[PDB]
Amino acid sequence: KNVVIYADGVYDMLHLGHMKQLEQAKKLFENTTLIVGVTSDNETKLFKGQVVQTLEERTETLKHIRWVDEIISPCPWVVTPEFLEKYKIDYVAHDDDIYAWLKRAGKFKATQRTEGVSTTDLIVRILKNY
Amino acid sequence: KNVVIYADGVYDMLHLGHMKQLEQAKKLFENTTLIVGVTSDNETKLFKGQVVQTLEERTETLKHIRWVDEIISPCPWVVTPEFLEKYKIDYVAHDDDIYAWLKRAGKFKATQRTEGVSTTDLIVRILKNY
Repeated sequence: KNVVIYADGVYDMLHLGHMKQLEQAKKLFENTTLIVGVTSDNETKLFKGQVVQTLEERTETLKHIRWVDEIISPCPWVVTPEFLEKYKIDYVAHDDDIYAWLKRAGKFKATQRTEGVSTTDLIVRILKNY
Repeated sequence: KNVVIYADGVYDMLHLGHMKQLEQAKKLFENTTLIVGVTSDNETKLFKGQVVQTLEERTETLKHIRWVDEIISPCPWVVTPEFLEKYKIDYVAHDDDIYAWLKRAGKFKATQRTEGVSTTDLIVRILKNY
């Protein structure tokens, strides 16, 4: 009955958007274990771009989030089938094609982003009144 | 055996410092209920100063924090003895004299702030590399 959900990401400057996505992942089934994977500094810079917080800082914030049950930090940049077997993962949860193989296998669960809620946008809210 | 802990605050732009204080409050005894009080917009502006996020925004983030069991939002600006009886609160947890009456009653629990971890300081980290 317990379903293992894997949600990976950078989780830089964690904000309400991240938190709601993690809540969604956690609640995909009645009884879950939500494993969160946190990408390495080098790979994030190489493949995505600038990261503000270090891996250690990004991982630390996630320890305080209600929905997070387990953490893999650093996690691999690319999810593989071998990874799913290694950690006994039933579904990968991510915003929604690098995930076509997961959809084909029945192992992809879409989660949604929330706009306008990022730490970034809140400094813009301050500077807009300044 | 269950102990009711009350931690009030503004919780503006919630950061790791807030989260660690909430963790400390939650862990003051073996079995607790941690009630978090969130100050109103008007009273925060009147008595403390500028607030970036609205009461609704500040309350919403706290729903995602592992350590938070119950929320009073808005909460009163000043804790009273009548408040402690109303909500069956055993201890007030706060950074550490408006709290001398709580210490005299045996109902004050100190929690510690963490410096350099605020959302504020992370934008300064970006702008410092710019």
